[PDB]
Amino acid sequence: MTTNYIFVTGGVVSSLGKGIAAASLAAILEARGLNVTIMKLDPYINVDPGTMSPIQHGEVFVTEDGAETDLDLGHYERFIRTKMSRRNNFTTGRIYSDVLRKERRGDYLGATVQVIPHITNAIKERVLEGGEGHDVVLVEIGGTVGDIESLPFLEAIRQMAVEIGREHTLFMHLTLVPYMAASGEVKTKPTQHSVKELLSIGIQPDILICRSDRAVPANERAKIALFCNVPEKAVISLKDVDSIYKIPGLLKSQGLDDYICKRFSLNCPEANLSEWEQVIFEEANPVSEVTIGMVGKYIELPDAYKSVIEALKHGGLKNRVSVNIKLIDSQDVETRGVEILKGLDAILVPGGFGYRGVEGMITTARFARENNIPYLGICLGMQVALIDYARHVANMENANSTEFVPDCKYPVVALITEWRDENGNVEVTMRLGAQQCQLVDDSLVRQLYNAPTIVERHRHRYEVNNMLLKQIEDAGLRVAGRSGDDQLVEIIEVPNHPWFVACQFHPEFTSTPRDGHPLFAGFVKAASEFQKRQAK
Amino acid sequence: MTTNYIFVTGGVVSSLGKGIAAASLAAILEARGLNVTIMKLDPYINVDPGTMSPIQHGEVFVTEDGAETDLDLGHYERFIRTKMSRRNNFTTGRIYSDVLRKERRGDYLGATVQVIPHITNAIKERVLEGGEGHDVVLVEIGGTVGDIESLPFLEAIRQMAVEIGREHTLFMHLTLVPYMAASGEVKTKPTQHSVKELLSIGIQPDILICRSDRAVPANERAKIALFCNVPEKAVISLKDVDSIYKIPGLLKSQGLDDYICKRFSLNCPEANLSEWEQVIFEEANPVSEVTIGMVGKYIELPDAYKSVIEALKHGGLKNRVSVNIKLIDSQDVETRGVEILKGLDAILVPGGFGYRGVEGMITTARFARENNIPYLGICLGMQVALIDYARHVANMENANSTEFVPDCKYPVVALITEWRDENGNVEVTMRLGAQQCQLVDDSLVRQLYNAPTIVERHRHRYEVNNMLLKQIEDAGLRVAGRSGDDQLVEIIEVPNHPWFVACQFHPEFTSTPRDGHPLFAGFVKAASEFQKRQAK
Amino acid sequence: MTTNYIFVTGGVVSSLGKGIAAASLAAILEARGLNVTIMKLDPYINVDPGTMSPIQHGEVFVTEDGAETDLDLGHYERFIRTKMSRRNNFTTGRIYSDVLRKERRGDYLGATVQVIPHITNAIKERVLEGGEGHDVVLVEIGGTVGDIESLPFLEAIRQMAVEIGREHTLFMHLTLVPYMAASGEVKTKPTQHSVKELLSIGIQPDILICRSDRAVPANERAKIALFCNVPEKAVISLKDVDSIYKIPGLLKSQGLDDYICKRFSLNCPEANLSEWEQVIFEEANPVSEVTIGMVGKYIELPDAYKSVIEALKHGGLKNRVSVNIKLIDSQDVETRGVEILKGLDAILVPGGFGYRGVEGMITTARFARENNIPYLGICLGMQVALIDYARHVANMENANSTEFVPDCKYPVVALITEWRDENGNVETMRLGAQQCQLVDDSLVRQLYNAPTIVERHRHRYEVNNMLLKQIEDAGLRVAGRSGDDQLVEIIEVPNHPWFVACQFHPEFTSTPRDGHPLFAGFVKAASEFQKRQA
Ligand SMILES: Nc1ccn([C@@H]2O[C@H](COP(=O)(O)OP(=O)(O)OP(=O)(O)O)[C@@H](O)[C@H]2O)c(=O)n1
Ligand SMILES: Nc1ccn([C@@H]2O[C@H](COP(=O)(O)OP(=O)(O)OP(=O)(O)O)[C@@H](O)[C@H]2O)c(=O)n1
Ligand SMILES: Nc1ccn([C@@H]2O[C@H](COP(=O)(O)OP(=O)(O)OP(=O)(O)O)[C@@H](O)[C@H]2O)c(=O)n1
Ligand SMILES: Nc1ncnc2c1ncn2[C@@H]1O[C@H](COP(=O)(O)OP(=O)(O)O)[C@@H](O)[C@H]1O
Ligand SMILES: Nc1ncnc2c1ncn2[C@@H]1O[C@H](COP(=O)(O)OP(=O)(O)O)[C@@H](O)[C@H]1O
Ligand SMILES: Nc1ncnc2c1ncn2[C@@H]1O[C@H](COP(=O)(O)OP(=O)(O)O)[C@@H](O)[C@H]1O
Ligand SMILES: [Mg+2]
Ligand SMILES: [Mg+2]
Ligand SMILES: [Mg+2]
Repeated sequence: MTTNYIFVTGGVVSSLGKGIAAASLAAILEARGLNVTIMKLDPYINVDPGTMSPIQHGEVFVTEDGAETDLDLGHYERFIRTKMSRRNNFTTGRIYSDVLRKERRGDYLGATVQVIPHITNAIKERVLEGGEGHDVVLVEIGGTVGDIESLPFLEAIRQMAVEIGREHTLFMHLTLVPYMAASGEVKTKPTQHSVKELLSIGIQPDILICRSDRAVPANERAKIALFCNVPEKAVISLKDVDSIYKIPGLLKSQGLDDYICKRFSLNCPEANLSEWEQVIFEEANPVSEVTIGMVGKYIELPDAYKSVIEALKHGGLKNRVSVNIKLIDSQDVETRGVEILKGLDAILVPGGFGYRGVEGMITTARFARENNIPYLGICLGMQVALIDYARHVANMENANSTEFVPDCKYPVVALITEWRDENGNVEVTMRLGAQQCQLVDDSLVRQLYNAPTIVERHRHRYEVNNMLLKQIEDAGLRVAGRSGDDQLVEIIEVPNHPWFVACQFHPEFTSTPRDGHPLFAGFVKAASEFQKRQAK
Repeated sequence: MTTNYIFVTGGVVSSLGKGIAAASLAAILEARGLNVTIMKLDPYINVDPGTMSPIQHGEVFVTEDGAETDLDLGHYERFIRTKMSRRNNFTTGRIYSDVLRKERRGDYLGATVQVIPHITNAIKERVLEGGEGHDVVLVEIGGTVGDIESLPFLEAIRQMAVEIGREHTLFMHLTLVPYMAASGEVKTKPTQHSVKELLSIGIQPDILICRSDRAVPANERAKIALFCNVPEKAVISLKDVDSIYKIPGLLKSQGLDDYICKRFSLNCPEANLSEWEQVIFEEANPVSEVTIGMVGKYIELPDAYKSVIEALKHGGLKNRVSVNIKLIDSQDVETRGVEILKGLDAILVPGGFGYRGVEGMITTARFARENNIPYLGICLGMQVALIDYARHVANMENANSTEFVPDCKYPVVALITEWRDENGNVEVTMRLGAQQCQLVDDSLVRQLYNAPTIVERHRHRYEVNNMLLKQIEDAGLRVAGRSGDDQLVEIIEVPNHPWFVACQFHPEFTSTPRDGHPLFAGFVKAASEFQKRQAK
Repeated sequence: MTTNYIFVTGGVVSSLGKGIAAASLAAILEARGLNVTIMKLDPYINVDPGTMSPIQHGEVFVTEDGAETDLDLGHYERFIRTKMSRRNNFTTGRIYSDVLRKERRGDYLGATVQVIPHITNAIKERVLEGGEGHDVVLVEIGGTVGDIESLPFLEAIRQMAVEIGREHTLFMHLTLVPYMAASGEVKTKPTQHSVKELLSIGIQPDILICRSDRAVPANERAKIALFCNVPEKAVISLKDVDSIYKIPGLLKSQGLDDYICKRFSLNCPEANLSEWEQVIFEEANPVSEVTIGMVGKYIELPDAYKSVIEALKHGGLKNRVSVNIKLIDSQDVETRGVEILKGLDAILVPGGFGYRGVEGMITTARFARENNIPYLGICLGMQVALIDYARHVANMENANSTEFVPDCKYPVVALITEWRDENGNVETMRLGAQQCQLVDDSLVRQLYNAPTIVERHRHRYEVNNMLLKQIEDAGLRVAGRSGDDQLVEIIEVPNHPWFVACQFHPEFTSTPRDGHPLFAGFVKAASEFQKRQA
């Protein structure tokens, strides 16, 4: 079978939704029984996102294979069943760095290494690699057409198009079609100027995804179609919707899939799209609603928690519950006190790094624990709990994590190597990607997950100090999950609490609108119950 | 004192002479008593030229400080007395690689590292660094305006201009002004289109260096001046000349220096320009002429030997001899035989790497030696000699260099570590940049250089096997120079030969038109003598 | 039969030779029995080219239908047998003028007239109007790609190509590939940037015509081919040649025609460049050489006299003679004297307008007639002759043309209305092709070998029929007449070696391939004289 590529670009502005539009398209092609995939090309120099601050570009998606990537990969996984790999994401940095080493060790044989073709070639290699055995590959070019940081990417793809030929390649360009309140009309001009931009680099768009407040009247669509030398049909309107789960539907509604299948000469049986409809439906027909407090540190940038939010959302879906997420900065907790934790049906403590707020978190766990509030802790969210418990239950006085106080008497949380006693006795690092995990019989999670073992994704160094374990266990805490090896503790639960769970891995990276996720589903049902009973 | 920058760019085509034009300008500013320097920015990805094949971009200039750089740095040194340092040359590669490590180790604090400003900033840093304590810095931007590989450089400099302000910055742009044989006229159009290119990136040229076959009539100059929004005076004609030594003169002739001093508000006393005139004069008034054979391997690309050629040229100057360089590929030597070495007044064997031709070279040395032909060998040129001698004089049968035959009985040439015997006995790497060297009493060179010690530049690994030395010495060869430490052999001479010298370092990197060079001068006088006596 | 279009564009610099390139390309397609045509679009405001001076843009070509056009049309006509009409040449000025006009008479219905589409449409209209009934049309866009001057033209064609489809549209782009002495290499960069310029405007060239002083190495070519996404076969090398007449050959030699034929799905029998071959052959093998003197005004712009020059060049092909053309300023005749006419095997006085050096010309005319030197005078050149004769022979003191001296007394030359005698007794501008009646015993009748002929005019001032009989009497021959008012078209001097002068511009009908009676004969004479004189 011949592979096909859909190059996705955006113009006018960034924050256009190129990531989502591609996933949506993928979803709709998935639905037509096609072997599909997506890949994101990042113009930034960071070798990988492993370095970026969540507040810069958002959260660090972690793939099964332990790669740290752009959040768009999440979008990818929540729209198509294909699993993302290191292969699905790459930055200029990565590109350059490879080329540099190659060169540095002489793979170019004293040749002058240039942007064209050396660099372009490298880009192309990676794209094909990502394509590798798929009917359709969606290649998201990050950035805005017309800036310079993406020139190579573009040149690269332009080349590919020429080589592969247009029978297996398409140019899908997202553009902004602003609404002029005064004139009372939408403007194509921007689209015009942008398209000219593409042309000017040898690229002629095949399809135009017109973003805007509202729909893009046939009138203007025609206008566009005409000046872009694009078939009217190829001009799609992509207005702002109240739920991205609808996006797939609009595309289809406009026979994008078709257009796509025809251009590529593929056999695409008619689809149902029932799964998306169902999601939408569940979404719109809630029974109860609740408020969930998400207490963290990077809350200034919600995208810093993309996946988690979504996961909560899916939770609601699976339970016909409407979730209202109250974003809470730990600072303010230690600052203004628990008072703020008033009015919550459940609480979530996500991962992070710092100490910046840790305290607040802890306090919070404590609060949720003491006040029997359904609580869910992830990564940092788990430690904070261990801590709260050890401190105020095991009476480990000033329990902590070597990450924040390398010399605590009780380093309940610490790297393996650091592992010591309250005395000082010893024993005779970065966990990334998918990891098997054995669930404990008689544990909530064993129930929820409904299986002895599961697989979740990791992104952390600090572990639960096995040395101080038995002690805490003895205090009451319960180990619900472990990881083979040094049987490292992965999940813990508070025994006789309505719903109190905490884990190392990032369940969120595994949840989806379509199939939800056990923990969140449970977390969610729990929160409802709470609210219901808070007046039962 | 405030530093000033002259940004040099070229348009239309490459091979415009931007390197030379800058040196020429520098020379003329030097001459007006200004503290000046030049720097070259290379758009290529190679971290440094240390990797490039001479045939790709030409020879690898080596600075005092042992850096491997663009040949333009040579041009630089042959026009101004300032010495070049690693600081005077840099590539995108170097730029990127620095940024990558910085980032890789987190100097950006989880920030998204971008082209703008991260990369630009890095470029700027380096430029200032190069500027550091100089009245005037000429910054040569490599490549052609309008390609993408130099966008960052340009953006970078544009920024600098804005920051520094136009009281301390200028844009000098070289352009092509083609001659239309049919129309019988020169065309500015190209210049027009190029300038538009600059503008389009925020840059407005301050001066225009118009290249062409002939001079650029005032008519067109005016035309240009007018549409480029450039003072007529700022429009210079830079025709093709029979000797680059004249270039400086034209610039001056057009009061470029002045223009420059005024724009920068500098105190520039009137100059003489006598040194350049003198050079030109010597050049034009030769007494004898000779033919010098340059037998090597990379001869397909003359630029592969820039410096050497020049050095020979300077030799001629200092001796009022006209040198005719017969370029000779070793291959053809071993192939067609010595026959070809017929009709030479002297012979030069430059450096290189391979084995590709080595044999030929050797044969050649032999030839020159046997036939009493003034011979000069550099780097590879030296080994080849050692070899010839050891083989055909010391009777070391198949003497060689571990670089070409790691298991010879007699590895006369070898890395220190490799050093062994003809038996196999032992003893109980890259030399770069300026190195002191002690001359041997009673040696030609001691005479020529007129000093006990000198300083030459190195670029090699393989050394003369001290183990097999005494043997060869005994055979007749003479060590004329050594390098302290392992008193490594640097120069050798054949005792009772008209003029037979060979050395490790690259004298060429130290010669100039203005002050010539001893060895070459001698080499040269010798060749004359030969020719004169070949009919005396 | 679906009309096909070849858009001819040029980059890097102006003066690339698009006109010729296009003409040569047509020549070939014609040679494949193709119904071809060519048109030229000028980014200029001058409505009519008939206004601009020759020192400006060269000669004003005149078509059959009387249109005053850009010289390129001359090229066209000398490469293809198709005939040009006004519909084959247009300026921006014409377009706007039409639109404006068409606008003012409410044709637009209070609509806003815009560059796009209004202007662009206007253009497309003309383009099609001009490609009416041809399988192949060659549209040459004037100006350099990248200049604002021609965007509308460029946009118009882009549109067409689109509407029409690639199965009948091609983009042939002329480019400059300079040679760098130092480097010793030809440069493709400019081409690169040039193509970018095109792409920037929505056009992607189909063929590349590489202009250079030397041929373009495959190596470089291949490069280009790549970066421009054109088949190597589509990248033509078109070096500087010693004679444009080889162009066709070059082109075919490279298979361009085949490319076109295939691209257009046209049946094209193998080409026949026999005639082009002949021309080249003749050109290269002269058996004799002469030096012909062209005495006129605007000689500071050879292009001002294009068609004439060629015609000469062509008379030589026919006679296998090498023509040495000596450009001479009539003024210098007035000034320096008849000395300059010293050493010429024949004299040619071209037309023109303005009193400037008319007198120098008269002297020249005399000289030739008096010294028995073959003479050919066109338009002004004819008058000058009449004048000469009238005076120097008919003793018509200070004879002249009311174009320079209205109180003549002897206005042997003047508008028809103006006709009047010496005593004072009595009783617009001609353009295009017109029948001419040849006088029976006239030499000109002989050369032409026919009672009537057709030639093109571009003038106002006419032979004063009033003073005719007089001069006619002094012994002057009236070789050709118009029609009705039997106006004098040609006059021959009695028993001079070869003395001919005419009103119309024969040069507009000469051709390398078919030559021209007058010129041929003229040149023939030049020789005989040259010969005799020795
Ligand atoms: N490359 C182009 C394209 C169009 N136009 C001009 O664009 C004008 C129409 O644009 P405008 O009225 O501003 O609106 P639209 O192009 O329809 O776009 P919109 O309403 O979406 O802003 C026309 O007169 C046309 O001459 C132009 O000058 N250059
Ligand atoms: N940005 C520009 C600049 C100039 N022109 C047009 O350029 C023409 C003149 O150019 P040309 O005759 O080709 O030669 P020059 O510009 O003088 O340049 P050169 O002779 O060096 O090629 C003018 O009609 C002017 O309208 C244009 O269309 N767009
Ligand atoms: N649009 C482009 C095309 C190429 N390059 C760069 O172009 C350089 C090569 O150009 P150069 O050596 O100057 O000559 P060519 O383009 O090969 O052609 P010519 O020598 O005929 O001018 C490479 O570094 C490549 O990265 C660029 O920056 N932008
Ligand atoms: N059609 C839409 N309606 C509403 N919100 C949208 C739509 N498309 C995208 N979004 C939102 O806009 C932002 C851009 O999404 P993304 O696809 O990641 O943009 P980018 O183009 O930068 O990749 C996200 O916050 C996403 O939730
Ligand atoms: N004015 C000139 N006359 C003759 N040769 C020149 C002139 N300027 C430059 N050259 C030659 O042209 C080439 C370009 O020189 P250089 O300055 O290195 O070009 P670039 O613009 O690529 O840096 C060299 O071979 C040099 O010898
Ligand atoms: N291959 C060629 N060799 C020599 N002269 C040429 C060639 N092609 C064109 N020319 C000449 O160059 C000039 C350019 O004229 P023209 O063809 O009108 O160029 P343009 O129309 O592109 O301005 C003319 O004098 C023409 O005769
Ligand atoms: Mg995205
Ligand atoms: Mg340079
Ligand atoms: Mg033309």
